[PDB]
Amino acid sequence: SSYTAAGRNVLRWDLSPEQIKTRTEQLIAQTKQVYDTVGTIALKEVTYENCLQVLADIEVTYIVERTMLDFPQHVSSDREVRAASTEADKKLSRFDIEMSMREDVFQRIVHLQETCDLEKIKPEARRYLEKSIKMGKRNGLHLSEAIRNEIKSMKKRMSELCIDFNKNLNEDDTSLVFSKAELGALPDDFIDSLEKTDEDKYKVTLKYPHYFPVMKKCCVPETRRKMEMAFHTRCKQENTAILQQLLPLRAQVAKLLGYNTHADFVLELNTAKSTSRVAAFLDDLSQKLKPLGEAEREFILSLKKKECEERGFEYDGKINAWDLHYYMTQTEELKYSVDQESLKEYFPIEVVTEGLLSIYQELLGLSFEQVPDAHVWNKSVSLYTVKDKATGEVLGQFYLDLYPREGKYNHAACFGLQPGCLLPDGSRMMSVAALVVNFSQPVAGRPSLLRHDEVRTYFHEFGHVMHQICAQTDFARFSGTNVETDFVEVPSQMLENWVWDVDSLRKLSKHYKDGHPITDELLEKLVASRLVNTGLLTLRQIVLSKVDQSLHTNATLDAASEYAKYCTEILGVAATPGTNMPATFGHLAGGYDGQYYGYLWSEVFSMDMFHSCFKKEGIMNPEVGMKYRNLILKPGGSLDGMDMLQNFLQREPNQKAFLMSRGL
Ligand SMILES: C[C@H](NC(=O)N[C@H]1[C@H]2C[C@@H]3C[C@@H](C[C@H]1C3)C2)C(=O)N1CC[C@H](c2ccccc2Cl)N1c1ccccc1F
Ligand SMILES: [Zn+2]
Repeated sequence: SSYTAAGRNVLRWDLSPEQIKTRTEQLIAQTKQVYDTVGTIALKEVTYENCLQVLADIEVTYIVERTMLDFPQHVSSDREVRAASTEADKKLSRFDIEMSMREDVFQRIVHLQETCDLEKIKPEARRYLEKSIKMGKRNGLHLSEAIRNEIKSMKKRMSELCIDFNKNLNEDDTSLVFSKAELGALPDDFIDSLEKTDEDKYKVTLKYPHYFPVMKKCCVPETRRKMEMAFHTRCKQENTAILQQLLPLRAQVAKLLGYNTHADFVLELNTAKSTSRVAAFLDDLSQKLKPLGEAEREFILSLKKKECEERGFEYDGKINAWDLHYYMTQTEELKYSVDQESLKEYFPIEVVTEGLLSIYQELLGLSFEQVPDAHVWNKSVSLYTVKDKATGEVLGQFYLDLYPREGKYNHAACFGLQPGCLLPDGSRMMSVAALVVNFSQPVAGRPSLLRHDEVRTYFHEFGHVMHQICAQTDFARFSGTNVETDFVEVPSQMLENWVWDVDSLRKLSKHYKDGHPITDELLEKLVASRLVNTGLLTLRQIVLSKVDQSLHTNATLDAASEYAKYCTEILGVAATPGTNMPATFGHLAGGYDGQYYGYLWSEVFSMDMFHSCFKKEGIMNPEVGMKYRNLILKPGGSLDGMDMLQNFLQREPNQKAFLMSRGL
């Protein structure tokens, strides 16, 4: 029955470190047997059934069992359990590298593609075939046993380099000391939170919750100059030496695999296809954003002439790198004047939850229902069952993990826990997602309360949840959010547009003391502040995108001298002499190198689908809402991103609604 939820979630969240250890050993041994069975099938004897189907069946089985093993490390309250889960994940990733080089299994399905008729199977089954083979050729399984052994060795070193790149940055404990006057305009809240030293000064570390208040609030420009120099010289000379190995290594592995650059290797699985497509996209957007950034630099500079005159400071006549977050925060509090704290009194969390669940149910045609006596990894976690309003089909379930505790993931995320694919016995699996965020912890005084940028995160992360749950595919590889990486953030960013709508904000806002709405003047101050500092904030995302694209196109360039080049040519705010920002850029050694363009790439598509389709036909209209559910969310990764796009807009998308978003 695809019309109940009973029996369909049996994920266990109370596993002991011993249970995790042994389930990990048993899953590796059992999955290996299937690979082993396939790889010794005579080529005369292979079928769709005994190669491609047994591979898909073990892939679903692998994914679900893995979730019980690698997810406790992110949400559990027992440290011994989070540690078994971290070790399981390491041991299971060791197993995946091993499986990625199984040429015996790769040879069996190349043969199947060679013989069997491609037009007597399902289009998605054809896709599972073609992309499993493309997978093995992107690992070089079709190549000789000699460069493969060398490619294997080269990749194990990239792994070491990437580990050490971030381990360096995380083991850093660089601090400056300051006085109460050298920390001007910073709140008593922030300064009471700081340690004091033996010469009775205030210790400010270089970590994110210390660095960013100071750069945004401190009225002493020399304190800002010192903190920015320290911030962008973190692991300066040792992470430069890692990039000098890692980036040419990516160029070399890619050329062995038949790709010109590492960026080309990455982009093949993306909707932007090529490096020149990305390059022109990024270049023709800075030419677009140029006079808007010329206007913003002009205004910020005049704020600085004003300020230095009043405070008794010298005026150099530039916006330095340690001056930008300061006067952008002034711009936010001078032009647009939204108190982001008297506004947070209007968003209590019972109300935001209830009216976010209201919007999506009405828009997509769904029915959410909380599970009573629910198995959970924590007491504070809820469970909802998701139905289709018309049929009563149970599509899936989402957990809501809202509040911060020790051991918990401290970023916002949607974890897919179960794929909405087919099961080996012909049946359908229920989708299971987890919304994991850290909204401000409830204290016995008032209700827990949300800032507007927290409502924006709630909404962003719930469209991932709906993408995961509404998706229905035949194979687990295409299930849920498993689309292109420059497309994963379209269903998320598109629904952020709702928290910038007047009518919709009223469904979320209710003062926690009576229940009188936000007034009209405040609601209008709000949605007018959508494009504060847009130019200089968007030009700085392009700088980082041009940087990520450059180091994976020409690996013979100084990373710091490229960052300097883009900072002055695109941003208009110069990189500081002596700094090395790319040596602190954790994305280059995170999993998404060559992929930074894809968050501006994805905004254009969601701006098009919102302005040309939703804003036009009514943004709560359940006919655009069902067409969005069916032609974007439902097919998952079983169709291409630009095809799902054109089935909806009924045309190739353009940047017009994106330029009209920013106001150009
Ligand atoms: C890196 C690894 N690559 C291959 O296994 N490549 C083979 C070789 C190269 C091509 C062709 C053939 C199948 C696949 C793709 C051999 C991989 O993707 N793994 C590791 C086991 C699991 C899996 C993948 C595919 C089918 C079944 C399973 Cl259990 N899968 C996996 C791991 C973590 C999460 C989700 C997953 F799905
Ligand atoms: Zn996201």
